[PDB]
Amino acid sequence: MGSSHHHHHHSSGLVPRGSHSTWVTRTAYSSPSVVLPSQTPDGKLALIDDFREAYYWLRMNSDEDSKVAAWWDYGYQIGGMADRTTLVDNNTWNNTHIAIVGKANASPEEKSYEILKEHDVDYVLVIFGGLIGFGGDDINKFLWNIRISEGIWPEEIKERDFYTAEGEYRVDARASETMRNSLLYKMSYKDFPQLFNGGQATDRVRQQMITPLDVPPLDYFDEVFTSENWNVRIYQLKKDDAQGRTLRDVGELTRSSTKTRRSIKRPELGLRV
Repeated sequence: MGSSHHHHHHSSGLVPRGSHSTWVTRTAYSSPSVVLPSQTPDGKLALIDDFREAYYWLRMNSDEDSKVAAWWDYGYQIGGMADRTTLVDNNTWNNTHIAIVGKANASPEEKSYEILKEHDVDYVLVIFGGLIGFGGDDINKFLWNIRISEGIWPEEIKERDFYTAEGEYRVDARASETMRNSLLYKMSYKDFPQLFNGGQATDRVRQQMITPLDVPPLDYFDEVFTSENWNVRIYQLKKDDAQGRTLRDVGELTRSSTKTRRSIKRPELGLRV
């Protein structure tokens, strides 16, 4: 549960920067609805677009199901790495994998919000920032070749850091514990400084935030449950080792349906071998 609505800009200009700057120059992606069939702002999330295609390229698998390819299929739609096949042959397992996330939130349970756009950028930083639970993704195999090339001046990082939270470092608890928990995991990854949990309520909600997937919307609750932020990235490892483990192989394999056609079409059916 949360609430927010104040962020929207673009990218264009000639200025320096340095090493990787996508995290802040790519997160701008934005998505107040991320409803493929409608919403579709500046398709950013480059650092994530390449991470999705890269994994879907080495694990594509195919077979009209995209088991381990579905999880990344969400980004393969454009694969900022070196594909961007416009989900032409993946639209089947791409439109049903990206629609579920935007359907669960709008479904009869929580409510359509920006939690969908924050999850996409959160899942990437959670799978690349921990690879399972802090440590693992110390390097990437497949990904864009450009590798940084200047862009929107450092106005997003300076404007996102200008904030100093509620106050010094007290009283952050209270009703805020719940109104901050959702605004802490989404601000800690977008801004950096956050996800501290005030009083004793915010901390309790952070540990209990993980949970399996009670609600029926396993597309809106599971997206943040595995993306959320450093909070979920750390709880995912302990949760995947104890309570759960296929949470990633259950939401990706669900894209299954048929076989021999997408590309693995045996030398007779698809007539392509």
